[PDB]
Parts: sequence; structure tokens; C-alpha cells
Amino acid sequence: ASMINIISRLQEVFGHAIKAAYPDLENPPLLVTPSQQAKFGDYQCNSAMGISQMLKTKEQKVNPREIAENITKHLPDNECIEKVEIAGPGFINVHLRKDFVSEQLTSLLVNGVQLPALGENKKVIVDFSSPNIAKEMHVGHLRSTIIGESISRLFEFAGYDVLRLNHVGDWGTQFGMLIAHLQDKFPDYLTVSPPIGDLQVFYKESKKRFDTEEEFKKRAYQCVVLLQGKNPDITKAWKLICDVSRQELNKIYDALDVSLIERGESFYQDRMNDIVKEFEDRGFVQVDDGRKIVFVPGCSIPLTIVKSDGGYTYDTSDLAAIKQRLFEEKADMIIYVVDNGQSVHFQTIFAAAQMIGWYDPKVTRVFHAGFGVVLGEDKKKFKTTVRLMDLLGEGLKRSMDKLKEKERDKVLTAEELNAAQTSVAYGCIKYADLSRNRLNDYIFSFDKMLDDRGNTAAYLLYAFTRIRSIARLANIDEEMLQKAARETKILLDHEKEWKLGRCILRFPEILQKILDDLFLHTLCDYIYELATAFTEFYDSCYCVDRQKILKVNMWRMLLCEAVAAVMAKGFDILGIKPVQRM
Ligand SMILES: N=C(N)NOCC[C@H](N)C(=O)O
Repeated sequence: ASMINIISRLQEVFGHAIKAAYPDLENPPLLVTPSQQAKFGDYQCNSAMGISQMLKTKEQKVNPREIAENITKHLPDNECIEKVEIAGPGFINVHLRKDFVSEQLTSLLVNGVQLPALGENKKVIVDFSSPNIAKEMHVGHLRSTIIGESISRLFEFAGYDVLRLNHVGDWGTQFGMLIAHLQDKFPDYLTVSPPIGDLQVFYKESKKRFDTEEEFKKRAYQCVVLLQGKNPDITKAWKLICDVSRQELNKIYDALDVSLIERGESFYQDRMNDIVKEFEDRGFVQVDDGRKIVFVPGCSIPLTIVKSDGGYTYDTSDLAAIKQRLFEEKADMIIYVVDNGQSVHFQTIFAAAQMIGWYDPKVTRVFHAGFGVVLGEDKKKFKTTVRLMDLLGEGLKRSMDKLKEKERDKVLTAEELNAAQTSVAYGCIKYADLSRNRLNDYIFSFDKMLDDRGNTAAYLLYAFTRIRSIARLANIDEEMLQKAARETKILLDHEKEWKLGRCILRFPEILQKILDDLFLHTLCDYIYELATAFTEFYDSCYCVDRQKILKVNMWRMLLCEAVAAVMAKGFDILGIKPVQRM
């Protein structure tokens, strides 16, 4: 059946009701918001607010309370509204049908937590992680990965078709010295696949030679020209270096549970040729100091698309990239998950793209999802540079250390030696990030994100186990619960079970908002809000003598399951893999 965006529903029935009360008005505000207080109803409509101000005139100000009246007067029949109240000025407070909420709570237990999805299959392309080959994958790359994996999942769950592209820096000029060095240190690479160790100790070996030996430097620069010329021997040496890089990288994408089509800058070697010609032939190119540059009317900087020496650039690659994503992949939306240091870069690229006619931003969504830098607690850059695998190993350890109080004796081997340990570590590292606005800088603290209390993954993961233990400890297997759900009316007479009930149905309205601003932290803020609504429900209501059985209220067994299902999905979107026991 799939869940209902209640906010979008109330917006439909108010726009019907507003068109009736003021049909001569054009595009009136349909600001419907959840009431975050018991008395004011379950949703609020602040629409007589902006409607009064549209009718405002030099010497006449229509009082909003009289509008709200004229609005409620024409409210159609529905399936979700009990009564309507007017407070203050023209606030319209809305009360939901208990029946409606109950029926909806049920529907997601039998049909399950799934979204309605679309009437057209749009194609979202998400550009994330993107480390630079031969250089360490750094924490800023980590954010992108985490944020990108989660964004990809939100659209995947929303019914979109999603292309996860790892746009890796595998076409740098630094390959020159690596390849030239590889040919020195391992003169049989063509035949004996060379044992290159740590790619960082190798790179170091090169930049020394580069900065030291002048005849080596020239060789290095020549290798780049030869590589771009697609030379057989030189290219093989390149493939082999990216190979050693690729398998160290997968160790990380594996641990963080991340799927990615690798499609580096090198993928566009030929399109770049055509792009340069395509900008030339439309007269957008200007020659400055031997560079072919492009000025975009409005932008603070120019794109360099050919250097003085014939070599392409980041701008060249990202121009080729957006043309093919728009034309061959035929995307309806493109998302770039890249550190905010490069904000200007994408606004100029996107501009350049409109300028040459590649897309109509009214029609195709192109979006830079930016993020702040990673800091230590001393509120400056995060360094020691930190290897990502080290960070995670140091996460796994710490996660384990916590668990030794004293759960190594309760949970069995699997439930703990992985399940709880890993699900907590990786879960915290993702959650600490996503729970904070992606734009603000991020303070990476093992101590803060591993805290057993507060707004951490740790608390919410533990919290999850308790919701699951309830119907477990009272011995009600899945088979029973599914039959209960199919036959039980769900009861919401008690205040705190009404809070929890409508909090639950807010899941769609939450995710929709995130499809528009890509602010995932409002989902974490929702998992915490849901999680807290539950405790307040549990601490007063009974689900389950002073001898054994305190009777089972089967409908509250289902409430617990509703809460569980929705947290389960919310976790999945965020990239958290919850355990049951811990
Ligand atoms: N420009 C695109 N498509 N992705 O960003 C690439 C990130 C780059 N490799 C870096 O090191 O920042």
C-alpha cells in the first residue's frame, strides 16, 4: 500500500479549501507543519499568514483570523481530519482522525515500510567519495563517501534509479613520476606484475627523485604526455599502479558497506578532446599565456581547459563528465558530494554548462552537496595525514573495549565478535557525521560519538535492541506478530501512545524534505525524536505476576514493531547495520 506523506496530503486539502475561499488568488502559501506540542493539534497550517499579506494594500490590512475562517469554511471532506482550531492570529490547528492514524500504523506493519515512489522513473547520478590515486584517501574523502552512500540510498528507497560513480583522480600529472619510477624500480612490469608495497612509500620515493634528479624530472613529464597519448607500455604501467591502489581502497569501501562504479577522470580522455573543440567552435574560448581558458559571464574565475603545454585539466574532465551524464546517461538529476573548498569550481562549471546549452536547470536538477572540513577537538585541521584504515581499526578497538563491560559473556561469538562491535563502530563513524549539518565543519571525536548516552549511533543502536527485546522476551515470534497485525485494531487512547503514533507516520514527510535539501541530519534528528517518543511511551504504558505473566496488550506489541520497522529503514538509509541483541 505504502506510507502517506501527511504534510503533502494536508497541503492538497487546504489548496482545495483555499481555491474555494479565494479562487481569484494565484499561488497562495500552503505552509503545513507538524505541531510540536500536544494541545495545538498534530499539524499546523500557517497559510492565512501569507494570504493576508498578498491581499495587503496601501491603506487596508485584512485580518488573518477572518481569512482562516473563510478557509476552514470551505474545507472539503477528507479521510484524515477530525476537527480544526484557530489560535492567535490565523493559525489553523489540525486534529487527525484517530481511525486514520490507526489504520496507517497497521498498513506499514502488514505491507511494510515502503514509499509510494514516482509516476516516472527519474535517473539520479551521485558523484561521491572520489579519492586521488597514489595519494592517501583522506577524511574529507571519507565524508563524501559516507554522505554519498547515504544520499544514494535515500533516492534508491524513494524509487529513483541511482548511479553511484566514484570519480577518482586517476589522471593526475603525478603519475608521470610514478610510472617513470615504476619503470626504474621494476623493469619487468610488462611481464612480472610488480610487487609495489605501500603506495605512499613508493610515491615518496618518486617525489624525492623528482625534486632531486633533473633528468628524471624531464622523463616524468614525458611519461604523462605519452600516457595521454594512450601509449601501450606506459598505460600498462599506469593500470598496474591504479590496481595496487584499487585493492587498498576496497578494504575501505567493504568495511563501510559502499557500492561504487569506478569512473575516474581517465574515463573521459576522448570526450575531453571534443569538449575543447565544442567550446572553441561556439566561440567561448580565449587564449591567455598559451592556455585555452573560458570566461563565464557572471563567474568570479575562468575555467582553464587546456594548459600551455597541451595538457587537459580538472575543468576539462568535469566539463566532459557533465556533458556525458546529461546526454548519454540522460540524467534527471546529478549530485556532487565534494568538500566545500571546491564550491566556486562547481558553480562555474554548472554555469559553463548552461551557457553552452547542455541543460535547462528548470528541467534538470544539478546540485553541489557541499561539506565542511574535518577537525580535531583543538578546532583545527585533522592530521598526524591519517590513513583511513587506521582510523577504522582504532574504531573497532574502541567499540570492542566498551563492549567488555561486560557483554562478552552474554552475547555469543557472532553476536559480539562482529555483530555488536562492528555495527557500533562503523555506525558511530557514519552517524556522528550525518547527524550534523553537512555544511558546518565536523569535529571527529571517538569519545563523543562512542558515548553510550545522548544522540549517538551507540545509544540509538542499543535503544533499538530494547524495542526488539520487548516482544522477544514476552515470547511472541514473527509469525504471531504478523497475524496479530493483520487482525488487530491499534489503540491510541492514551496520550503518549498518540504522540508515538503520529511521530511514526512522519517518516515520509521527513524523507521528502531531504530529497529537496539533501540535509540528512534531519533524519538522524528524527530517529532520535522517534527513539525518545518510545521511551516516554514505555515508561508509562504497559505491554506486559508477582508470582510470570502480566497480560500482553497485543496492540502495544505492534506499536513497538512499528517503531522498530521505521528505525530499521532510517538506519538503512544512513548506512547503519543494526543488531538485535548487543
Ligand atoms: N569533481 C568530481 N566529479 N568529483 O570530485 C573529485 C574529488 C577529487 N578527486 C579530490 O581529490 O577532491
